[PDB]
Amino acid sequence: KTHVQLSLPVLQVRDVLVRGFGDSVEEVLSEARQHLKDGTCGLVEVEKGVLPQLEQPYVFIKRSDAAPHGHVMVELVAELEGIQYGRSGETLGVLVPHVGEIPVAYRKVLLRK
Repeated sequence: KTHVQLSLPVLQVRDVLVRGFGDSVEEVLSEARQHLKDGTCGLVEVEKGVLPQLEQPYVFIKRSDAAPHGHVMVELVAELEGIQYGRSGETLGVLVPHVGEIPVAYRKVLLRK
């Protein structure tokens, strides 16, 4: 399937134990896609002071369309030193590994895979 329905645990930035997916744009996009497939991916909602508490490169989920079965269609865009790899809509948040942190909410997304 080109798209997969996922329910992503929303994590508080200060709870996150593993603050990024790796060391290159290509690795973080690779690792994010693997964690999304394996159900081991969390979502941090971006506000003032969040991103500097996480590790670059960042992986964003961005709205790709204007929401089947409640699931917002999203795609992945990476960012390193202010350059983004991908073009898409509004940021829904930054992806991080999920290793058992208690979420505050769930974000239903349809991921272009």
